Amino acid sequence: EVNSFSGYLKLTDNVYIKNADIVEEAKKVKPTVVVNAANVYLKHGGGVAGALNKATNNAMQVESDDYIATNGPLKVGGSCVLSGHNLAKHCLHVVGPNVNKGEDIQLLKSAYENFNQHEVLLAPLLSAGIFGADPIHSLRVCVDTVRTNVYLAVFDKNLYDKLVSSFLE
Repeated sequence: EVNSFSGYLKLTDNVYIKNADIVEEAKKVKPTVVVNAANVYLKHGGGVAGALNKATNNAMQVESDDYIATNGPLKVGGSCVLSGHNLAKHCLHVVGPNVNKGEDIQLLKSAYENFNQHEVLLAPLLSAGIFGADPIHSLRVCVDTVRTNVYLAVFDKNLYDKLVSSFLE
């Protein structure tokens, strides 16, 4: 069945978290929407984007390249909706700020606001990893900003454990 999310920990009325690999979750769950941790040029060579793209056998990148060549880049804090290929009905490509590259952390709020157009989403923690932002902060912005139902996948067990502890303080 679609959107079969299993084994999540409910944080708030609409935010859930699991220590899991987002690619494997997308396969198990068959979600309507998977969120990609995109950059403005939809170049999915690394991070979560690379994992999602590889799981689509490069179909996501081919589609994204054609999109960008005609439609131009996204903005930091922005999004677009493309195909979910084999992983979901839709992929919501969301650009969080890359604070490793000096972008404004305040754009992380705008980034999460993109989730509010979709009733339920499977998602990574925005601006983590190669984007360099503090994950405890990202979870707080998620909780404070997203109103629709978001199921967060965090594969690194140590990070998952610190996030749950932070939420429960």
